[PDB]
Amino acid sequence: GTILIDLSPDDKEFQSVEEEMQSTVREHRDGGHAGGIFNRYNILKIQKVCNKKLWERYTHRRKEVSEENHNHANERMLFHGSPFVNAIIHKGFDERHAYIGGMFGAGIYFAENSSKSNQYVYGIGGGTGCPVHKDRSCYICHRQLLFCRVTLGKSFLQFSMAHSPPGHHSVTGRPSVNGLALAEYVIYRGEQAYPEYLITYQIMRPE
Ligand SMILES: Nc1cccc2c1CC=NC2=O
Ligand SMILES: [Zn+2]
Repeated sequence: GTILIDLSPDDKEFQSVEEEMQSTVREHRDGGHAGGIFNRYNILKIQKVCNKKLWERYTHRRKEVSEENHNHANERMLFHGSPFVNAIIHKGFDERHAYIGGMFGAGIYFAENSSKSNQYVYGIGGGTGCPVHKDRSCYICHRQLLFCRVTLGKSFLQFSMAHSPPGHHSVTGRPSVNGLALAEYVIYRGEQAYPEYLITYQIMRPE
């Protein structure tokens, strides 16, 4: 049931999605080991992901969360990187997209920094890098991220599939050492995210 609509680079929506991609690149403590060395991306395509069943699954859970949290879904747009982008856009998020070994337990992880999600496109820790050249810093091969609508509801704040902490709908990983890092977020039900944009890109070699 999924269809992908290409956005024009002239479309304000393409432009606002690209700006969130580009403006949330940071340097990483691994010096580029997992995700490569880059300060910016070459955006090749941005597609809107349209699936009625999946959307209605999302908005149903969103209303449940909202009614449990004084009519506040606490909805964010966040990045997700994974080698299973194609399963996600067609069948939705579920337990098979959980990061079992993540620092907040087995849940589905999202990032405010696009460059954080970029580290997971080829696997945990970047895996063995691109399938073609086995390079985690490949500047040639096309990568994909999701920019997703995520319902956080009442989020458990951690300074730093399973269930959410009692009385909470998600976990927030607040950075407490690296002053430049943005937050990461974990949900424990696939229905609390909808994969709204598929972004196809390359990382760009710094000059
Ligand atoms: N662990 C973590 C933190 C933030 C974002 C992501 C992840 C994992 C996979 N994909 C992600 O996009
Ligand atoms: Zn490659």
